[PDB]
Amino acid sequence: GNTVTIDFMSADGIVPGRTPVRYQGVEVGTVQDISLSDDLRKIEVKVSIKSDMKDALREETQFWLVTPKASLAGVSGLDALVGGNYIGMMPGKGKEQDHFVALDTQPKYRLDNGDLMIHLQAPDLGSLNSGSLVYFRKIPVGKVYDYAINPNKQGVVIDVLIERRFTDLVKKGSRFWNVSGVDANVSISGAKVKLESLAALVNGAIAFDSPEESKPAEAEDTFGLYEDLAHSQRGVII
Amino acid sequence: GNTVTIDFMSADGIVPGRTPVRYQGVEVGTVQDISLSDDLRKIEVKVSIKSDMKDALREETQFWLVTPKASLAGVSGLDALVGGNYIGMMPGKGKEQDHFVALDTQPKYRLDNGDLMIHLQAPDLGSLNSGSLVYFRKIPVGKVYDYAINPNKQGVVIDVLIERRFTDLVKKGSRFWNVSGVDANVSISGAKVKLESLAALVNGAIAFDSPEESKPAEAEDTFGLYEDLAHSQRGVII
Repeated sequence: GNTVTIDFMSADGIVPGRTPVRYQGVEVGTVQDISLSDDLRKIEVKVSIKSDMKDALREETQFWLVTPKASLAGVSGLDALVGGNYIGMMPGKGKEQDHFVALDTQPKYRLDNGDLMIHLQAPDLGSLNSGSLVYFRKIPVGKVYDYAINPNKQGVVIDVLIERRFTDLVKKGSRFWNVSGVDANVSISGAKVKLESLAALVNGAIAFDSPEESKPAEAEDTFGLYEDLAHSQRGVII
Repeated sequence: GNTVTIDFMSADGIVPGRTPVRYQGVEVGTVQDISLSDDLRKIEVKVSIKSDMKDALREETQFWLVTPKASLAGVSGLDALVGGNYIGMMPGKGKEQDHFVALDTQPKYRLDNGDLMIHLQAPDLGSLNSGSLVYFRKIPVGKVYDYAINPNKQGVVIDVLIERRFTDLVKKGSRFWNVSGVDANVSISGAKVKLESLAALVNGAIAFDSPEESKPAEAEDTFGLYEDLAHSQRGVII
């Protein structure tokens, strides 16, 4: 039980009743008070944090609001059935500090749990949301972690998070393609409209290939994200 | 705890149990009583407001009822799962005052948080609702704030709210187009009906372009809203 003041832009979905401070999925703190400062829309949020985190609470502690995903229940308007909001934290060395400025978005993936953290560069985001799924042989082996525009305005950088035991699958010669939405074709002598993947329709997905003999890629190696399985076929440009 | 009387047109969704007064998303007041005056359908609503806002409570304080969005759950009839109503406020200089006349709609965006507030002029509103989303490279970088008919009856003025860190994206030569609903085409040698964006189907969306070398637009610069991506192609009129 302490008092920590965090300044936000917009106080949406922050209730003193149930708004936890989930450090790595662990309910550490609880929002106590929401007060306003009229200058430049400053919103002072008082937070009570437990004892062991208070010894870890230092100046380079980054706070950011976490909302639920862009889902089918969120776009339909069923606002009572989706879930609740929380705020997240990551402490650093810093200094002793009480007054914090909140962050605009989620920070970069820093921890090393054995997982693989590689970047994909696409000309646009596509149907991919944060939390869309990564497949190998139609088996979920990871997820999309974040997405951000690169400093040149041409591209979108999509960085994914392969699971720890599946790190051997990603190679230097792996190709990532996009499997999202439904495509229905009207073809001659029969028109095969076949519905294979149901989870890719609502949220989107990324599949990839693993070549036979290549070194395993690691440590933020970039990859091109093709828009289709037919665009990711190997071969010789002529 | 005070007493503030506000006169409304229709008392729909205003309960003494749970009807907050959300000033910038902060629960400041709570509706206490709803009484009626029979002349011209006057509805006297008594509101208890906290102490610090009472010192800020002055005559040019604009009250307006806020309802949830036009959503798929609101048109289906699931009235228990959508949410609740509230009223909003914005105080001004004015004078000391207790008796208020409510407003018909949301006031104009006044605060300067660093966000960009530009106007779009379309011949009709389209599938856009208040709260529909703004995309750049299929990344949500803003939202539609309000919509209003211009004084000539030809057009609809749609003013959007780009986020603070994405203000650099909007240029003077940016083009805004409308991506809303589903369009299915039957074409020769195959008919590619591809479903890309799921959030644009229910509520609607606006995407835009960023040209390479142009000055960044600012401060309520107008823009034309094209009805399609094919209508917003650059080129020379011949």
